Amino acid sequence: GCAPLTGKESGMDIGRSSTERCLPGANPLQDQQWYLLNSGQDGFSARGGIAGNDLNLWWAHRTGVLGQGVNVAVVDDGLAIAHPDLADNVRPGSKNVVTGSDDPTPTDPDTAHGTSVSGIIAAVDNAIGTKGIAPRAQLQGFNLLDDNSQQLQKDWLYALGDSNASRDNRVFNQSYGMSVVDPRSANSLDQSQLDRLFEQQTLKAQGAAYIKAAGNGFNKIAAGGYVLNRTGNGPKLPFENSNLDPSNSNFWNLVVSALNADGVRSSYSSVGSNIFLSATGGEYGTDTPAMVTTDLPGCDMGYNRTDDPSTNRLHGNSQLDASCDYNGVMNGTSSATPSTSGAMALLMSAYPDLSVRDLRDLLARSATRVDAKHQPVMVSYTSSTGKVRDVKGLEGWERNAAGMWFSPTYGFGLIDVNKALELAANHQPLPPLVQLPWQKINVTGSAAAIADVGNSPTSSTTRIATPLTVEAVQVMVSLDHQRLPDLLIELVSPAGTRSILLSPFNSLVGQSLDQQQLGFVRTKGLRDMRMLSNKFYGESAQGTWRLEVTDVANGTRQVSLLNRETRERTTLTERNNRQPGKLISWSLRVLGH
Ligand SMILES: [Ca+2]
Ligand SMILES: [Ca+2]
Ligand SMILES: [Ca+2]
Repeated sequence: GCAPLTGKESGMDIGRSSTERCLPGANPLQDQQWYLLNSGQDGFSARGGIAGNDLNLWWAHRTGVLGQGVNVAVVDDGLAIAHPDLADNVRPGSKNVVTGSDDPTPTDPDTAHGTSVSGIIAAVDNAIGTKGIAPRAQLQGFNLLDDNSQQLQKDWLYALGDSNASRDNRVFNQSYGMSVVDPRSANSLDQSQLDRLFEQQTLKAQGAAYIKAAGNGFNKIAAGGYVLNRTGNGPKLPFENSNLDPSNSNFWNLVVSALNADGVRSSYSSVGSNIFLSATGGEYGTDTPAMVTTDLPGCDMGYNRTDDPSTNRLHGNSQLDASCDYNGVMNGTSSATPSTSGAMALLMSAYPDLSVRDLRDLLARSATRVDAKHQPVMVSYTSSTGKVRDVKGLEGWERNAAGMWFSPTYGFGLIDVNKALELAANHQPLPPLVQLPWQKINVTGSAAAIADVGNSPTSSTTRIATPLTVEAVQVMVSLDHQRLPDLLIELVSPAGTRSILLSPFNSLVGQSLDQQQLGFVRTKGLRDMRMLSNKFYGESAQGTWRLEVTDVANGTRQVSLLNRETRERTTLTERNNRQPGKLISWSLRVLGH
């Protein structure tokens, strides 16, 4: 009841509420994949969301744009390559790094994450199960995250493009990330080696798009042998800012946040200045929709199996899924990532030979400005000189000096595949990427001081002399401070545009953790911590850029701890610094054209 379209219907409304909006196909579960097309259906959960909040890909599907000829790598916990709704799309070259074989299928029943990821991207278009976002894309799986994987550098390289088997993928799906309580540098040998690989693979003629989950730490993370979350008084700032995983600021990664079926940020989604776009991840599939996708086959394996019940109605279900080959509980930025990988494969199938940067440009300029009125999250405190200040800790939607709308929650906005394809038709390639040399400032004197609940930020500046249009900016920062989450770290462009690189009250509570279990503190502060902002996309680079750091808190905070080994619950107390912090150095790298 949804016919094929040609290229060439005049008067075609490609939008989210068009009368032409429908998905072709005979996949029995596709009408409960709200992420393909959101009609307010419940995804087998207790209730539906709001119609239109989806990837707006229906016109791609109707015109036969389906991911044909695009190779997607799923680097994850496994991939059941024989799955009845995946096998047709599996091409040769998967590697099981636990067994040595070509078959990354898991043998552990809980290891269903990568198979669920794969279905969102490329479940086969046929008369069973679901329909993938890009149902003619071809998959490989590399099970780097199986419980018994050693997660060896050699295998990460193999899976992310540095072997014969994987080099000719044009999309790398990384539904994974790191949570931390102490800051990390991005300069380790292993990290820089992967960054060199991602640079090579992105910028070459057959260029590959790396896609990366922002994290699911808005409220809780697991790190250091614990599950941690804040409790008590406090602003609604993410516990995990998306700039914390050092990998998320490497530029080559397109980092995505998760959106739910109501058209707002998924409760758990990490956010920050480095989010490029928002894509569909849902909630939990219990009370509200999550991602209907391919499960490990059988009722003894996967997220849909007898031993791991769910209130999602697809799971118990002899009528709709008698061999428990599908599930309704897949979620997370882990799901926003394949939603993005799928969108990217659709674009690449229509316009092969546009660069990754051009595809980013199209995705950014075509994104939907969802949740347009969400407010900034403010931090109020009495400053050191007696004045109450109320400053942004996280922005809402803001328009930069070049006219581009951006938010740390949604990036440039929710993916709109149909509109990206409309823009692509007459898109002129961007000029080649220019990566300006790093500019490092070594800060000295009384300008280094960061006062407790400062009345003004501590500022340090550097002038970019080169005319350039900005795409992204990277910063590295070094400072001393005895209670890191008190710090708000911002970057200001020559136009006066601001971007919060690190929101305060994040998960960097490890100094307090160390005091409690060791009796001393290992972390003095940030050391070459990398952050990235997309806020400045389109702006002129020439002029003075300003790093501004403020300590915005002198009150005590409590953090709840759950010991992962011993389910014992304890309480961590962050006590105020009581010696002023110190900026040591920072570096700026402008990436543009
Ligand atoms: Ca199917
Ligand atoms: Ca199953
Ligand atoms: Ca403080």
